[PDB]
Amino acid sequence: MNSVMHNDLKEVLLTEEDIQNICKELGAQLTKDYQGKPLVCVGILKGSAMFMSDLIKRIDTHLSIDFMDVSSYSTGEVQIIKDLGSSIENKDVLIIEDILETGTTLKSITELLQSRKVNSLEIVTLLDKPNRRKADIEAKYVGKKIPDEFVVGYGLDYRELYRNLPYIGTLKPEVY
Ligand SMILES: [Cl-]
Ligand SMILES: [Cl-]
Ligand SMILES: [Cl-]
Ligand code: NA
Repeated sequence: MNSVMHNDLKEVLLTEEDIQNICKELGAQLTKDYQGKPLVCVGILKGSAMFMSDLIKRIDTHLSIDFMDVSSYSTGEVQIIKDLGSSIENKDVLIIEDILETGTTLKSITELLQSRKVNSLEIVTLLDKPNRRKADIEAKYVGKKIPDEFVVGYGLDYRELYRNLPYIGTLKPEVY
């Protein structure tokens, strides 16, 4: 562990500027697609909150937000630790993820929300590791497909640390 935190990184994969550019570009597209619709943006705690927060700045249409907290009992079966606080019937739902990996938990969440009689349901993920997929799920909106290496920053943690970086990258191997 370095006193200076950026010194913990081996490589920066996405700078803050890169991430903000992705938010602007995805936000413009999402604005197009959801303008005038009853859009609810749903984040899955904890890490997705950083990306969501920046993404919704750039969605220039009315929307509400909500959050869920879920735990795997990956077996497809998911435990709801915090459910949505508001109804999604007749709403257009966008689940906002920091990273899509196996998809298993996310697939189960989409099945649940679909049962609530939404108008539509789509996923926007900042990062995608498609090689990791185990469930039959793909995001309509993807920021960047990345190598299957452990990354941290911008919501993504190691041992609960590093979610505060405004960029994303790989750690030196002496850190883990
Ligand atoms: Cl943020
Ligand atoms: Cl709404
Ligand atoms: Cl990772
Ligand atoms: Na933010």
